[PDB]
Amino acid sequence: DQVQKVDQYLYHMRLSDETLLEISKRFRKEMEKGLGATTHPTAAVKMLPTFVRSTPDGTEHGEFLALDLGGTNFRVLWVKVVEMENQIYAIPEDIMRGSGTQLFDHIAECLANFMDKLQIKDKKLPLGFTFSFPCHQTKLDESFLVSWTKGFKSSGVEGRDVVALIRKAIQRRGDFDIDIVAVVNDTVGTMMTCGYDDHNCEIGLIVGTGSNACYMEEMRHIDMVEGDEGRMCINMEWGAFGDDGSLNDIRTEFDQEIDMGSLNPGKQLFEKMISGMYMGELVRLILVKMAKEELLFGGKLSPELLNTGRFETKDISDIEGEKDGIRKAREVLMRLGLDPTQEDCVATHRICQIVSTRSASLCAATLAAVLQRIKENKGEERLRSTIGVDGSVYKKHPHFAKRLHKTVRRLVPGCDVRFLRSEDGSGKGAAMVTAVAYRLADQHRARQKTLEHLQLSHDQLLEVKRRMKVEMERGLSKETHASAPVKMLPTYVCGDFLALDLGGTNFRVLLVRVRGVEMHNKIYAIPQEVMHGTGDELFDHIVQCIADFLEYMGMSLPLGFTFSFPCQQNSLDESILLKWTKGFKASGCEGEDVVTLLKEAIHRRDLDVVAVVNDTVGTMMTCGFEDPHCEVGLIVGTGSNACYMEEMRNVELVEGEEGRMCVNMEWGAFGDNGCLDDFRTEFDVAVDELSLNPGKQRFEKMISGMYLGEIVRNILIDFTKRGLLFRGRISERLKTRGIFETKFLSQIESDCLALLQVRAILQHLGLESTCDDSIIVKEVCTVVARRAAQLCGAGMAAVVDRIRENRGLDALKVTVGVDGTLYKLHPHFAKVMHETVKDLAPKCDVSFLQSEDGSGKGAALITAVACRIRE
Amino acid sequence: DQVQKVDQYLYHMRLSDETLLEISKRFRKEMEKGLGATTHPTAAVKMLPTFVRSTPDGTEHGEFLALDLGGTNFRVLWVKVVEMENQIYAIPEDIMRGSGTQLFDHIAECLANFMDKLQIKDKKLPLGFTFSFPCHQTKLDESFLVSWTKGFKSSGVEGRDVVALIRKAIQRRGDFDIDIVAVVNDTVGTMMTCGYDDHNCEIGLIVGTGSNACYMEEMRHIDMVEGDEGRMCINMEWGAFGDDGSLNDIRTEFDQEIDMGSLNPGKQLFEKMISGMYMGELVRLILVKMAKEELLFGGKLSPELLNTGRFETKDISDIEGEDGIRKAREVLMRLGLDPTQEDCVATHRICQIVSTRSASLCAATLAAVLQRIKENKGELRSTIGVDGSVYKKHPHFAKRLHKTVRRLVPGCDVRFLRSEDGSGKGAAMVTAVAYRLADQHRARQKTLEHLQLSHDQLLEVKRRMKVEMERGLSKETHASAPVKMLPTYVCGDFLALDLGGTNFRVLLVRVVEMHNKIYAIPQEVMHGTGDELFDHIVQCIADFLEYMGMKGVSLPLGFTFSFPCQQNSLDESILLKWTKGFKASGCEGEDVVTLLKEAIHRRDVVAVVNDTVGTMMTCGFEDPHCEVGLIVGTGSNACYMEEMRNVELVEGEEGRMCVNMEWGAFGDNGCLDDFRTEFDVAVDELSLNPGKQRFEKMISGMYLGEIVRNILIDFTKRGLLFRGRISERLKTRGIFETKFLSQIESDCLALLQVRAILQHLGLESTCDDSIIVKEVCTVVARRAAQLCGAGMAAVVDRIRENRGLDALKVTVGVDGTLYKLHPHFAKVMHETVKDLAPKCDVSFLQSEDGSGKGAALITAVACRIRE
Ligand SMILES: O=P(O)(O)OC[C@H]1O[C@@H](O)[C@H](O)[C@@H](O)[C@@H]1O
Ligand SMILES: O=P(O)(O)OC[C@H]1O[C@@H](O)[C@H](O)[C@@H](O)[C@@H]1O
Ligand SMILES: O=P(O)(O)OC[C@H]1O[C@@H](O)[C@H](O)[C@@H](O)[C@@H]1O
Ligand SMILES: O=P(O)(O)OC[C@H]1O[C@@H](O)[C@H](O)[C@@H](O)[C@@H]1O
Ligand SMILES: OC[C@H]1O[C@H](O)[C@H](O)[C@@H](O)[C@@H]1O
Ligand SMILES: OC[C@H]1O[C@H](O)[C@H](O)[C@@H](O)[C@@H]1O
Ligand SMILES: OC[C@H]1O[C@H](O)[C@H](O)[C@@H](O)[C@@H]1O
Ligand SMILES: OC[C@H]1O[C@H](O)[C@H](O)[C@@H](O)[C@@H]1O
Repeated sequence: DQVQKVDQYLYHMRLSDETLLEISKRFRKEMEKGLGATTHPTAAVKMLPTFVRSTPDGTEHGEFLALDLGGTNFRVLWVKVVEMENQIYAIPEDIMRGSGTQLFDHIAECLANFMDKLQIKDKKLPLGFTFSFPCHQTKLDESFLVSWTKGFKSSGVEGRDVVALIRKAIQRRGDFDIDIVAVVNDTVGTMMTCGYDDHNCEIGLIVGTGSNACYMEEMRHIDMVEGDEGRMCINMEWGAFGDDGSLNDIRTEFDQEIDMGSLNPGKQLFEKMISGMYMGELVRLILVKMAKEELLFGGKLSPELLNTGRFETKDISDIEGEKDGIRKAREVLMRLGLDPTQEDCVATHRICQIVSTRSASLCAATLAAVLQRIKENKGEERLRSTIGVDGSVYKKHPHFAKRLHKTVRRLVPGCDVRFLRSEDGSGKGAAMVTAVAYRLADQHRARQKTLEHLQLSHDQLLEVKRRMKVEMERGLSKETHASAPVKMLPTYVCGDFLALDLGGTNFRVLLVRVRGVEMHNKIYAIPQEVMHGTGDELFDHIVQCIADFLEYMGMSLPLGFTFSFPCQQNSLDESILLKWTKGFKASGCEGEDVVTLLKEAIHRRDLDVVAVVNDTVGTMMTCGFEDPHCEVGLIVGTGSNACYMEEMRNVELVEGEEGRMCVNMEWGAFGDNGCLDDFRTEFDVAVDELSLNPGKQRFEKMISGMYLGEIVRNILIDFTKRGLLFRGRISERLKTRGIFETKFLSQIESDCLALLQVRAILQHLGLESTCDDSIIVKEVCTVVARRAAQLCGAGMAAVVDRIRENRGLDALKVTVGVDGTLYKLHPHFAKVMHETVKDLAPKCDVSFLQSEDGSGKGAALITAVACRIRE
Repeated sequence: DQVQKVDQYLYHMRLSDETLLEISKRFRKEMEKGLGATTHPTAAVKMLPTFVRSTPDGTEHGEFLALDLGGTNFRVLWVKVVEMENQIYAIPEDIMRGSGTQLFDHIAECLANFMDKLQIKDKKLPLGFTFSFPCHQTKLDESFLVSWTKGFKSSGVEGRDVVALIRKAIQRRGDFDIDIVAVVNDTVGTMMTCGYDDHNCEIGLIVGTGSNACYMEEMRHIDMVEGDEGRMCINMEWGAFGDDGSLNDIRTEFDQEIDMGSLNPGKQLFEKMISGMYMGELVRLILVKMAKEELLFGGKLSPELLNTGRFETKDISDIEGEDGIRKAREVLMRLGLDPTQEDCVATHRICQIVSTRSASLCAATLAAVLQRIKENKGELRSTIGVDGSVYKKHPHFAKRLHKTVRRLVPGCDVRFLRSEDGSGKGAAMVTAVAYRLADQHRARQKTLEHLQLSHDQLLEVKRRMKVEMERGLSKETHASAPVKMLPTYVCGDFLALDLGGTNFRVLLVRVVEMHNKIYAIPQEVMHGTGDELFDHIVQCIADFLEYMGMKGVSLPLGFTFSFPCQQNSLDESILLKWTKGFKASGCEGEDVVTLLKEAIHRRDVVAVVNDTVGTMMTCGFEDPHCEVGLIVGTGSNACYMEEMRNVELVEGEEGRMCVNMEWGAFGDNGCLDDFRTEFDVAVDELSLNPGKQRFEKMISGMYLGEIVRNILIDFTKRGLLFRGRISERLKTRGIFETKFLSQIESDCLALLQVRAILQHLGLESTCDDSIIVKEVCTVVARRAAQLCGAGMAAVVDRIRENRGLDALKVTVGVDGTLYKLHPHFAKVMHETVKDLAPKCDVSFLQSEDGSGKGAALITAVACRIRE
């Protein structure tokens, strides 16, 4: 009778499965639009990342404060991991629509109140803050309010970080303090409260003052967060669906008018059709219109019926739920100053049903789109999913839940789906999220506490420079030379040619035609066998290489031998190998004169071995050919070392106090006496002790390409076994030596790269790493290479200020010729070191010329000098 | 039958289609590795963008110089559109391998000389620079050398912009100058010289000193370039295929030894198996091994044979193409050998195997290129442009390739087109385009310069406002004045109305508690009659009281009426003119209180205030120093507290009165026409109120988008945007709403996002289109902000001078959707006020509650007067 004419009147608020399924297809399209990098800014449904990546583990423990803000009751809670305590606090409408300062002032006063009450005012606890509004966050411990919704409207919060505003409020008091703050939306918090009981909970649903839902989406579909691994909770903010007009064929004149009367007009239009803040008024407006048209109350209207907000959603609930539902309808209408007729009262009851059945069916529509998406993500033929729910409408309306459960299960019949009702509220799930924020905060702090040991301050680097300086004196003084770590070895450096370059990445033989300088070469591999074997086999091979090269070259010539190891030179052509370094370990060579060994090996098969030089010395000469001022050699490659022009007065191991001689410092051994043990870490010790030459080349082991990877690797390994990286499992391939080679350290730290890019390279090296594992590894490397650069820089600082003090000069212009694969591949080493020298040696103007022709050119030039000498 | 003894020994050098197919599957994977943003950094095949989006067009014309560098012959050319003239110049081996400076001086010299040859030295011509090496570029007119390859090794060039280096070379001369330089790989130039002849040319191949190919790829697959519209030529740099060891089961021990003796060890590993620089030496290394194992020449080995580079690629070519075996004898003999007729048979076969693997390796990677182009299109009729010594000169290389590849990709109609003019022709074509783009950009900039105002220009606008402010305040001049300086007569529970902004509101203000409801004003009413409008207004007022639960109760009402009104008192205001979009009949010239009262009769108006004035008061409720009101929304206007002795239209010289400036009409006497552009004129002349509100029309949110749109239309029809296509949607008034203008200019948006916003508006845009649109909006909103600042600067300095102060501290209350939505307007105006009015310390307070609050507060101070 009345029932069937209300249904014809409100025909367009009674929604078929056909239109419901259409609505959910549109919503789906809005989900994708919101998640896409390029369409997201134009998206009504914002699909906001939350950085909640999982439901609880069960490993969460701790004591927490919480706040629950945005629903019908503002609540301050205390949670232990579950023991909970809470108290509801009132927020006056004038504060709800006052200044942010006022708002957060209030929250902070309430919080203080509660801490006193529980007697914890002096504890500094972490805080799980449920903030039921759309927020921009790039991590758990921040959230920038995008927009207020519902009945909030404080000036100056929108665009600001609610964690900062609340801290600032607290610190305007001094009363108390808090630790880390994690911020979750209420949908997220509710998912987390429920997933605490059923870890399969993947959706969070709120039907209360407003309506919204989050869900767990695949990271590969979340364009706005770098990463493709696993899932992350997306707060959809679905209340703003249709804010672009997408549901105008669904919206009626009554929704339009609710909108015209709203605090946030134009906005949250889907919500305005569903949520409890709006439902009662929707029904007041349907009644008012019907009464103006003379279809109810015989065309009469009280002023209470016309007065906004007078018909409550509580009244919808009550009317639809009381056993005398007609009598309850009558009771409400009489509080509105009417005398309705049994007929009127059946119409009123029926509008309540129509209004609230649409609310349930709209949610069903969009929920059905989210379940379909989740079904496609899992790949599975029919799906299993748990939705966690809170809110006054779902909890208190007598039928909403049922209608929702039914409508959904019909719209998606290939779904198995359990609805869990939240009993404890969002604060619990918000404590679970802060469990993790805290953990992550703590692990980070632990990682940088370790990496702080590998960071040196200006003053530590002045001290490293000073120590280098007293070690330089020690090895130059003949009185102390035998006992010195830094040997400061006299080099005796004061046509067509052959050259050898032995001891870096490549062994080359070279033809160096001087007239300018024309250079040829061939690289010759030295097999692991020969390299591990006897002096005879090595030099046999060297000679075999020379012979091949002469044929290759279509050709007996004078020879400059670049031999990049510590040698005692008694003259330019007698060099005795003190010890092998780097990776060389051939027998019957140390303590022998390598020219003899070479000559012996040539006899077996002749040539004119005129000079033997270190790579530093060869590189200095290659570079000084371009530049009068080049007085120093530096190598930063496989090993590291430096030579420079010392004064003969200071070179006590060579008779003569006039003129100059180049000194090969062999600085890699700096620290072999203990003189750097306060700067050395447990990782430097591990690299040293597990090396071929333990207790030796300690400086170089902190600097050079052969060793950094191993500093890094030993660190990464330490972190993982402390649970701070790689989910705590030590890949048997991280147990593997030498994986972190100069190329894959210089790449990882390139700053033209983005993070997935860096992740690409780590992936590519055969270590399986998340974007989180990869920012760590990248920092561990940046740190190890920065220290290397700076130590090298402090060593060099020592060298330039020495040359300057040796000449009594007040300032020094000088060039340093440089080579080595680390120096020339690594994005920052070169600059960090040049910067370090600039800071630590102010009275020196050092220029670093990178060698483009290798040591073999400069070796050719000292041989050519030696030759002209002996003629 | 050495022929079969050779094949079993050189077995891993004879490639079955099974291993060519694998190679191509691998190469396709490396193609996708290099194109992908996350994997590009570590891709061995770099897949480098060239910024060539198209083969020639017939639209190319001009006189270009050209350089051709990195092949066997360095050339300088002159191209006119085709007439060509060229000269080859030697680059010595010590210069090729000397220093950057030295290499570039030499190129500068040879250029200078060529210009003397052709007598064309006075000229400043653009130049197409074919530079045959891997280069990073983000535009046609730059190229940063990634790495030397082949025989080059000049220091101080890797990492630098070869256009910058060549420029420093020429100015170190002074001898001459050049215009715009565009740089292309030689694959790209070779694709482009053939594309002039055949416009279906989509690949560019080079098999010569080195080997490399480029192709037209879909922009949607080029992650490394922002955009997905159309295509772009990608310089694959496939010579480096295998550099990460991805071909180490194909590569042999000879390929390894070639690499150990090369200038660039470990790089260009795929090239080293193919190209001419390497093929002769490859064959020599095979002869030298076989001889050593006593398999040829009875193991008797000459020094020539053992000497690097004595077996040339010309020797391979000659042998395969002349009696194969008498030519091999002759060559082997020249290398000091004494060959049997069997040795001569091996040698000739070795040559075949090595030159056939070369062609086959190319076919395999080229197969994959064609499959990819197939998929892109959706079906395959492609032309390949080719060049390089090995292809041009060697007898069977081309045919081996055409066969191997046409066999490898069966569903394909692939014309191979040999280039006879060389890269320079196609590089001049690309340069034609670079020049054009430079020119179009220069035209656009020149236009927008008209909307950019200097500090001095803005001081002049401030000054001119100052004089119109005086003009309007004075009784002797006020009837002439465009800036009207209207006296406002501003010195429990209330109603308010808020009319003339984006939303019409009725309010209940409880003295502060505020409620409101928006009511729509349909087009019927908007362009209807005064009677219908006020009837509507009164229907809404009546609705509101019911809604607010006080039906028919008579409250004192504050009417915010956002139009120029002569106020004879607070409760008597005569509408001078409609502005913005209002147009109801029989209203202008009438007392809006009377028209209100009348429509009430058909079913207590204490005060009528402008929105600037209500906003001044809404804001002053919380800040004593707020004595100015500003609106930048649909329109723009300001009001402020004047000294009664300055207000000549009101008798009295004591105290202060608010003056509603109605500054939107500044310029209606012609006083800004030197700052007004053709697009301002157009916006005015197609407005409802032509000739009126001219200042406002350069500032406010109803108009700014129409100025933008007009600039975009002018650019478009001038060929400078949207491919000169005037999208029909572009012709739709009002599309550039304030929310979109604000969004477009956000510093958060990547460019693909800006573009996405425009396609949402309904405008088809390339990323390059979006660059231009964002800038035009940026320039227009910046001028708007700045003009507003010049205006406010006048007003605040005025309040100071009026009180003989030397420093003023003052708040401005502000409202309007442009002011509050736009990312930079607020800031840019505040800055401008700061710069133009330095003796004043101006704070701007944003109204949170709308004009209605202020209007109700004025009313409450009215209701006080009369008690
Ligand atoms: O608006 P209502 O009915 O209070 O429902 C939503 C609220 O429900 C509460 O149970 C939760 O703790 C809140 O986080 C949530 O916002
Ligand atoms: O150890 P690396 O990386 O190969 O670099 C150092 C070597 O670099 C080469 O460039 C020099 O020619 C060698 O003399 C030197 O030993
Ligand atoms: O290296 P080659 O054999 O000269 O072949 C490739 C060259 O061929 C020429 O014809 C082109 O004009 C050059 O741009 C290109 O470098
Ligand atoms: O034209 P807009 O953008 O709506 O802004 C101006 C309007 O802003 C409203 O907020 C004010 O209350 C009105 O009085 C004013 O006219
Ligand atoms: O409180 C329930 C929902 O209300 C509104 O939709 C809010 O904007 C949203 O953040 C929240 O989840
Ligand atoms: O390769 C550079 C350096 O490596 C090692 O440290 C050698 O000991 C040293 O002599 C050499 O200069
Ligand atoms: O000249 C042919 C090719 O030679 C080398 O491979 C260059 O790296 C490449 O850029 C060029 O196209
Ligand atoms: O709304 C702001 C301004 O818009 C228009 O310029 C009106 O002329 C003016 O009265 C108003 O203050």
